[PDB]
Amino acid sequence: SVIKPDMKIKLRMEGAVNGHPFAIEGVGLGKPFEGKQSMDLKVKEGGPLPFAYDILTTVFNRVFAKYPENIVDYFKQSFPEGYSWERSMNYEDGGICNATNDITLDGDCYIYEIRFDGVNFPANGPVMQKRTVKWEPSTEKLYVRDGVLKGDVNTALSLEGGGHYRCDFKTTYKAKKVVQLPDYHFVDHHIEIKSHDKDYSNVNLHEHAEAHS
Repeated sequence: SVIKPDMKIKLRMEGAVNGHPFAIEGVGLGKPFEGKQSMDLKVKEGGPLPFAYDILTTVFNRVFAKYPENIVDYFKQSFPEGYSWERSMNYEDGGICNATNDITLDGDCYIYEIRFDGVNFPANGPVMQKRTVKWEPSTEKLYVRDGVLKGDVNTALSLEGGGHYRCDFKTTYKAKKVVQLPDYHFVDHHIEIKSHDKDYSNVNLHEHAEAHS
């Protein structure tokens, strides 16, 4: 173990959605063994954001996830040197977002470098009209294909009058160090925005996650 029970987070995301650039910075902390984390986020450029903040939240580290005895923890074992991931997020109306995160460690602080690019969100859909309410709880499936750890999530956002908006994620995780193939498993997620100001310039975000099979 290189991993304390309390650990800090620092991050920067640069990105664009339908060609509008922005940048967000964040600081948080979590409990990697409990699978819990919370963070405060600040829009530094491009604010106030003209799209639903929820498209960002799953992009703002599977180190924060209660793994039992039973299963190889690929993420705790990647450190100190860390790991990166890539994700495409395909929404049901054709909106597509690509993101990457590079995760290093300095002391007890995880450092994230994030890029986030979304296109083809329609002007009258729920993202550009800010009609999303929250992501539902979800289950990620992790498995190995040709020597790389993958994770699929088929989930949906809840919409303001009732209704859901589907999104399928495909993530590829890449340790920078030979670590174990884990065996096929799941992680359950619950992400929530606990508070925010009026225009989402300031946001407080929480996640809790546990692995199982």
